[PDB]
Amino acid sequence: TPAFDKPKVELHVHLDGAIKPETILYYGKRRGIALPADTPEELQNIIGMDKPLTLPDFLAKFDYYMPAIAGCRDAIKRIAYEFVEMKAKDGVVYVEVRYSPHLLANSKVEPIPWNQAEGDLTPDEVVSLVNQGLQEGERDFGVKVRSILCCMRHQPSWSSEVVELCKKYREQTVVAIDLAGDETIEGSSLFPGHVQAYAEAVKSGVHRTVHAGEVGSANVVKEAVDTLKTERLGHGYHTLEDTTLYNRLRQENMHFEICPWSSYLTGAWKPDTEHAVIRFKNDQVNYSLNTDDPLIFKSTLDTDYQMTKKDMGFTEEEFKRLNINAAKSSFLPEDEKKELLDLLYKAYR
Ligand SMILES: C[C@H](O)[C@@H](CCOc1ccc2ccccc2c1)n1cnc(C(N)=O)c1
Ligand SMILES: [Zn+2]
Repeated sequence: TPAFDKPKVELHVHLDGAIKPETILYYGKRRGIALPADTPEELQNIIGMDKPLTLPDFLAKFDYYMPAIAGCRDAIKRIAYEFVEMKAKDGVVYVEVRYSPHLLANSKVEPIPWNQAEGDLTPDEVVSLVNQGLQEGERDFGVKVRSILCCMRHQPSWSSEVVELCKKYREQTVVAIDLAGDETIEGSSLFPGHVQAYAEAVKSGVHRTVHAGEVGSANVVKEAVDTLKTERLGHGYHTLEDTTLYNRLRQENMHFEICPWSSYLTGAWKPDTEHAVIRFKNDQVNYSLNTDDPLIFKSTLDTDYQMTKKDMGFTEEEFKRLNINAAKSSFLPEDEKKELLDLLYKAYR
């Protein structure tokens, strides 16, 4: 089978989109959750998509399974730990993982998410656990792992606590900020809570990535770059609809976090169309290949790779190239990027 049986780097995957179904059951059946069903095959098949959906229809999934994990300490710990594992079975050697800690919390968080009750798990505490899990999972599985904390676009009130967590826990495991969920709310890239957050990030040396351009216009991408000063774009596919912006982003070596399979499944790409990634490759962009949410997309990294291999003509040399871009564009300190990259090169020859 495997499309590209070599070392990979991955930079765009959500923790809470990367949970074993079996451990969602464990925790609902534990805590008393109630769930679309009670067998893992079923379970995947319902939080699995295989069809674009409305945003409603898509967020309701997070509504079922998140309350099995959010608020539980052994759960936060365990999903982080199990994820590292998943990724080693993918052949990843370095991953950045992102998530929102407020969306695992059930205390000093307002509004409390997921219809949860309060409870004694705070946002800060969540990231302690997660990274505990990533670390020991690093130790045992052999993947080198960092984490990215996510502001949410509809909730600029969390954004500076997001920033501060990143500073508080930086270089183990947290290496950067993200901005996530729902691009389409008007002006949200320019919400003062987000833009003071990303400026604080610049001020404190934390790395920036932003969602922009999976579902929003090229205007949102230009917001990510010019106002929030991102160093990388999550997805970025709509930047193609504005060509000076595409021209300038290709020329400041801007990194795109591509997610092929994520984008058919979501509708972000219409499948009658040049997939963004083939153009991106034709133009020699800086990009990665990425999973986004394997639970939801019924995926693995090899899924992504199979797609671009079988239907987009890609090729092991690009595969090698793009993973080398991922390593160059990682949020590691340079002494360790270079260590990442020298591993990759050796492996690639
Ligand atoms: C960032 C977190 O790690 C988490 C957030 C889950 O809850 C949400 C909440 C609101 C949203 C509104 C629009 C789009 C996605 C949303 C995801 N998450 C997981 N995957 C995604 C995604 N694919 O967009 C976002
Ligand atoms: Zn994402």
